[PDB]
Amino acid sequence: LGAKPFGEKKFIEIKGRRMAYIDEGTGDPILFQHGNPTSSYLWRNIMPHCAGLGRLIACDLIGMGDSDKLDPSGPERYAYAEHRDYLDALWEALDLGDRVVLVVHDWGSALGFDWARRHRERVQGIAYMEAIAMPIEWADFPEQDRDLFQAFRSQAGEELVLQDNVFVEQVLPGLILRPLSEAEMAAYREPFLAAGEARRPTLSWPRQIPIAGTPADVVAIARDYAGWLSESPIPKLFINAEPGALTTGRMRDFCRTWPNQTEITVAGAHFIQEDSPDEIGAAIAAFVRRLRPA
Ligand SMILES: [Ca+2]
Ligand SMILES: [Ca+2]
Ligand SMILES: [Ca+2]
Ligand SMILES: [Cl-]
Repeated sequence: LGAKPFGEKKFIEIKGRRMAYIDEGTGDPILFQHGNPTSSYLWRNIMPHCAGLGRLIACDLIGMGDSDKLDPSGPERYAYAEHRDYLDALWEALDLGDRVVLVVHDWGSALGFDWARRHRERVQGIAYMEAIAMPIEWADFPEQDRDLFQAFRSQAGEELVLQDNVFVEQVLPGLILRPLSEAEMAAYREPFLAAGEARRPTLSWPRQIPIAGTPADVVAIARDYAGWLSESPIPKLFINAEPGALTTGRMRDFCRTWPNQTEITVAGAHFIQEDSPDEIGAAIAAFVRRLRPA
C-alpha cells in the first residue's frame, strides 16, 4: 500500500475558483475521478500501475481535496449540477483530447458517466467500480448503511455531517475492510478539519443520490446515462467487489448487461481502492494496454 500521495498537486482557476488536480505523464488521458468523501488521494496506489501508458490525471472535486470551497456555502450548495459545471470546465481546461479513458467511482462515476454520454466521441474506454450506475430504490441501498443515509437525507443531516463529520469519520472507515493508518485518515479528513460548511460537500452528496425518485434532476440524468451505457459499444471494465456495497443486487445485475465489458472481482466493500489497489491498478493497466496497442 502506501500513505504518500501520487504526484504533486497542481492548481488552475475555474469559474473564479481554484481547483486542484494531479497531472503526470504524456499522451492520451487516463482520468481518475473520486467520489464522496474522498479526493484524488483515493487513487494514489492505483495510478502508479498506469505509468507510461498515458497522461495520468486525478481531479479534486470542488469543495473537496485541495480545491476551493464555495462560499457562501449552505443547503443549496454542492448539488450535482454545480459540481458538474466546475468539473466540466476543469476537464475542458486540461485539454484532454479525444481518446480519454475514464476510471470512476461513486459520485465520480455519476459525473464521469454523464460526461461520457455528452462527449461519447472522445471516450476510448470506461473503467468503473462501486458506481451509481442507475436510479435506485431504498430496497437496493446497502442494508447496513440504509438508516444512516435516510438520516443524512433528513433534518438530522446537518448535525451528523457538518457538526460531527460522520461521512469522513464513520462511513469512510466503515466501508474499508483493512485498517487505515494515522496518515491515511489525516489525508482524508484534512479538507474537512473545520466543523460547519467546510463539510457541506459530504452532506450534499448523499442528498443527491438518485433514490426513490428524488432528487428528480439527478434521477433523470442517471436514467439517461444508464440507458446509454446499456447500449454503448465503448469498451468497459467493471471492477466488481466482494462483498461490495453500492454496486450489488439489482444495480450489479444491470451493469452486467452492459456491452463490450470485461469484469473482475476484487475484495472490498465500497472504498475498494484501499483494500485491493494492486488488483485494481493491474486490471486498469491491462485494460488500457488493450485499448492502446503498439
Ligand atoms: Ca490522438
Ligand atoms: Ca429506516
Ligand atoms: Ca473498516
Ligand atoms: Cl454520497
